[PDB]
Amino acid sequence: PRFLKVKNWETEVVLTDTLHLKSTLETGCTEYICMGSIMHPRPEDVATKDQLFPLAKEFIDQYYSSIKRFGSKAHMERLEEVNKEIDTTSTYQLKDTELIYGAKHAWRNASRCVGRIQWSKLQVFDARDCTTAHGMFNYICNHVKYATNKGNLRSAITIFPQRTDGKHDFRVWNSQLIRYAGYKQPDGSTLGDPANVQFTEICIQQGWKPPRGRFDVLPLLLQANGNDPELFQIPPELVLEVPIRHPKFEWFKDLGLKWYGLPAVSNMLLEIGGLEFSACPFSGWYMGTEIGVRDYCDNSRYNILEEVAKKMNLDMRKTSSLWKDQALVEINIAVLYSFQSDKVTIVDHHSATESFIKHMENEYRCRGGCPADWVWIVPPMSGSITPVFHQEMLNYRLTPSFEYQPDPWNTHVWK
Amino acid sequence: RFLKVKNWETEVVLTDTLHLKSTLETGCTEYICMGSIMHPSQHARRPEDVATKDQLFPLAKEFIDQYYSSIKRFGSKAHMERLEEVNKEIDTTSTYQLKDTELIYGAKHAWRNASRCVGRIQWSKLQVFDARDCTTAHGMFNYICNHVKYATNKGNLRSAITIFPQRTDGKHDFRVWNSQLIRYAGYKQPDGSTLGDPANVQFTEICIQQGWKPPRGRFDVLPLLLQANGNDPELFQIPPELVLEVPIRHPKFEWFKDLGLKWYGLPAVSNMLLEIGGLEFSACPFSGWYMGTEIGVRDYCDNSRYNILEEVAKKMNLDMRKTSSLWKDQALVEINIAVLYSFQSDKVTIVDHHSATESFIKHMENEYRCRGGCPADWVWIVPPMSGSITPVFHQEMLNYRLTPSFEYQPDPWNTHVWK
Ligand code: HEM
Ligand code: HEM
Ligand SMILES: CNCc1cc(-c2cc(C)cc(N)n2)cc(C(F)(F)F)c1
Ligand SMILES: CNCc1cc(-c2cc(C)cc(N)n2)cc(C(F)(F)F)c1
Ligand SMILES: C[C@H](O)[C@H](O)[C@H]1CNc2nc(N)[nH]c(=O)c2N1
Ligand SMILES: C[C@H](O)[C@H](O)[C@H]1CNc2nc(N)[nH]c(=O)c2N1
Ligand SMILES: [Zn+2]
Repeated sequence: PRFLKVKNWETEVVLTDTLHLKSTLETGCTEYICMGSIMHPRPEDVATKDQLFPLAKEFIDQYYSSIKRFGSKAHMERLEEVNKEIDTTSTYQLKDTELIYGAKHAWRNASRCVGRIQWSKLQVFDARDCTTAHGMFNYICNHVKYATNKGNLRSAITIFPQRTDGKHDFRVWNSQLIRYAGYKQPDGSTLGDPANVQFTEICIQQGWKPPRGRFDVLPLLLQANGNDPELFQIPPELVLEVPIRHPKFEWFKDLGLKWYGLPAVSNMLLEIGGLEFSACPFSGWYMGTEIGVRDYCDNSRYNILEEVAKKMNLDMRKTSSLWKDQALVEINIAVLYSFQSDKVTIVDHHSATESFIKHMENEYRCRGGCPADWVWIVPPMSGSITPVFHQEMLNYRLTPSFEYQPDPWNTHVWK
Repeated sequence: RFLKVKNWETEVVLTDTLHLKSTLETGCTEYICMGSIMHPSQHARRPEDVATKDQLFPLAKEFIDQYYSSIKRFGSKAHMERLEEVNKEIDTTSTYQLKDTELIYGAKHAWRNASRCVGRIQWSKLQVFDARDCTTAHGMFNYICNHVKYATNKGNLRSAITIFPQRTDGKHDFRVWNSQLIRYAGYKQPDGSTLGDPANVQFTEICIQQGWKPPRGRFDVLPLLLQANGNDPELFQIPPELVLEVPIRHPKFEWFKDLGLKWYGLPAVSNMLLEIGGLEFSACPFSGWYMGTEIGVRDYCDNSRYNILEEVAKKMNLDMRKTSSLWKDQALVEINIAVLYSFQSDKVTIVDHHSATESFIKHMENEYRCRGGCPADWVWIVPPMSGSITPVFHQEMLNYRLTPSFEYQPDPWNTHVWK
């Protein structure tokens, strides 16, 4: 249209979205069916010259508008300069300012991220000169060290060279920089994180010597210039971990639970002006429920509800005792208490969602909207006692963006 | 063209063709998703007031076709005569009348098609009370009382809908002004706070402004405000012996009962519009039984509702200085334990969000297997607490609009011209 309205049914606040008119890529929905809850709606899908020109123009135009230099001499020469590169080299190179701007705005545009109030405080590490897996390891270690900051976590991203022909991609094969291994046992059981069973097998196959324990930090599996990925052990002093204890339940520490302090997504693709940065690990800090609800309590994950409820002496014979709900809360209290006690940055789902509402309202004020994916923004527990549950949100895809990409081991041509 | 939904816990993939029969816009486009907009679309199947023939007949034909298709006629003698009967009726009244079988089919299928309803595994077990002979608010009150008594069934709740006369010209609407048949009053206090149910403050004020004598308590069952044939609405007190209530106590916290909380047993939505073959049934109160989280999470713990979280947390002796103590989450669980314990103790039908969502997954698989799909609104189906430890959270869903359907409609006091 030219205006869309979103209402908060708790506060009655109504905001007007004009920004959705600038959307240029599909949500997955059609006019007659909504695919809002679908999680994911060839490597040679590299953009041609003619495809790249308007994408580049759009981004450069966006960047020069953002800095109030639209139409300027430097805006027109940059456009001419980009077009020359696309003409001659079939691609182009972002200036450092553009790269920073692009990476920050991909975060700003990530409709599934509840932590976007921080988007403009992002530390961008330019790793576009990297050429080997050893180099990538170095950049990633410096990233982890900077981001962890002895527990006072700082959001950061490290951007490796962009895709060229799709045959020389840089990839972190890890889904996060720090995750725990998972081992399927012969008896069907799983040790460690079941989500990482296949990637653990890949590592072991590449030569990793697994400790075979419940909380083994995985090695990095790093791929530079489309070569076979190489294994690297993150220095253990760089991996900040928090042992999980409960403020009231003495026995909780006896579950032997711990988690890492630094959530660092490493398998997504950063798209800026048609350029595809296939390796761009970014990191922030945790919302407690990511660990306490999903990592610990998903049936497919560590799946500790039964253990915690047993220790809590809960009546587990029928679902209506809500024993799962009761143990879920205590687990999440323990995660928060533990990070806070160890002075490792964390945010609880109540603070995060309240902050996101403030962020959303500010984005509407200054930007004309804030794309938001309700299905992901609402925390995985206690949904409606958080303010975002009652917040209408419009979802739409702006670029620069973070995009999913196939797991590398499905498409990699081994040398 | 033919869409798959995956459950990320089980890796069960379902393949949806039923969406190809969807008629109305969701509100989304290829470029915007309105999945969390409460009312994303005003796309209606028929225009403002009484449709012309070329507007109403095609809708009628489509529903009659669907009904006779459903019973493995289609083109049968009775189907073709029905089309001519509907055709003649629209020619001579600008509307048409549903047979009892069509009405029952339509009501059950509007429920079957309600993408936001997690209870739909019961859809074909629906008692339909035909009230299309009703002419006055007194008659509506009589019909609603019978509905309430039948549906309540001394605590063994039974799904029911009562269907009053369809809209004719729009000036003669039958409306239940209550949003549910049984809700508690909300009172605006002189000191600015609110007593009772804040959602119902405005409707409570209409009732008082209509002559209702509020007892001014926290659990005052609202009177019925019934409108028949476009006339001014009339107040009626539901006989309290028909209004089953459950005192809320806790199986461990002996002090919980001293909070003086209760809730009613029967959720009976009464402000929605039932749409069948272009017919608009503007008064179609329907009821089932509660999912515990509707009372314990939304009714009791929404900020602009009863908001009893601090009260319960205080009794539980929780650290309420910061959020990260998760004191709201702890009290929230205890309230929902209490709600379930209270209803089950009093042998009043209720379902917890774990079993209700599990049944819905089973309903989805049934529907894909026999019907080629099942429209489902994830935003509404996932419960308001402990989302991801329920299976629906991990279930991709396709949302699309099938007819017959339940629709929202304006609150009649924004519309009604008094006399
Ligand atoms: C700084 C603190 C941050 C917090 C508390 C936070 C919180 C979250 C949470 C809870 C999720 C959902 C994760 C899940 O449920 O699996 C998420 C998703 C996401 N975050 Fe953030 N985040 C933060 C920082 C960042 C940063 C620094 C970036 C990028 C530079 C980022 C980009 C994203 C993206 C792209 C997604 C969703 C990916 C998708 O589309 O599925 N976030 N965030
Ligand atoms: C019998 C047990 C039933 C259960 C457990 C159940 C459960 C629910 C719940 C929890 C909701 C969401 C309500 C809210 O969050 O405010 C809902 C919505 C709904 N229910 Fe059911 N329900 C049942 C029966 C019925 C019946 C008998 C009908 C109609 C004949 C019906 C029609 C609907 C509709 C149309 C909606 C969505 C209304 C909208 O679009 O806003 N339900 N149901
Ligand atoms: C259970 N969390 C796993 C997970 C966590 C995060 C995430 C990312 C960042 C930067 C911060 C944070 N706090 N979380 C992002 C994703 C994904 F893949 F969706 F982007 C998944
Ligand atoms: C939070 N309760 C309010 C509410 C309850 C229900 C509802 C309806 C039925 C038949 C059963 C049930 N268990 N619930 C339906 C709605 C609405 F408006 F969406 F249709 C709202
Ligand atoms: C099927 C559904 O889309 C899927 O389970 C989603 C639900 N919402 C989510 N929300 C967040 N934050 N993270 C998730 O992984 C998911 N998974
Ligand atoms: C903004 C959002 O769509 C709105 O608050 C919805 C969210 N999901 C819901 N889900 C249910 N079951 N009931 C509701 O009232 C709502 N409210
Ligand atoms: Zn949509």
